[PDB]
Amino acid sequence: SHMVDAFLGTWKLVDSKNFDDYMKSLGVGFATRQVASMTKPTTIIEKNGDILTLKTHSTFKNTEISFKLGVEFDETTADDRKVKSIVTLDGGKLVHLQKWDGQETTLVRELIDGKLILTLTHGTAVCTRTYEKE
Ligand SMILES: CCCCCCCCCCCCCC(=O)O
Ligand code: NI
Repeated sequence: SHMVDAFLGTWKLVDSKNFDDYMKSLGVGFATRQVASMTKPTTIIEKNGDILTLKTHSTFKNTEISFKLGVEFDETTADDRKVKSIVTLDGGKLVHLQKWDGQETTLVRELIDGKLILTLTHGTAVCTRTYEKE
């Protein structure tokens, strides 16, 4: 299909709200939170055959996940959590669910009014990061 085509490309952060709150919720220490809060990472979304790849590149930490929609995969997050993940795409919302230690967090990407909105949710901690395509 072509459902993912609109997401493919290079995206740069233009705005962020409550990232600190989301990070601390995850157990990320103060020193790391300051450094992470200063960065403007670039996420690169790409497709190869049936497999999607999502790279996050910054002057601080770099990560990369590869997955097929609806298929579980192992992931080591930037804050070093070893999680089991699953990514699905429904109604144009790319939903990434991470599960570890009996708890979970979601990372949701949607294209709205010319921006990519990434909503990060861990319990009542909800962060919104805004990206724009290059
Ligand atoms: C670049 C973030 C450095 C600090 C690592 C904190 C890890 C929090 C989970 C990953 C958050 C990534 C959000 C995003 O892609 O913009
Ligand atoms: Ni296409």
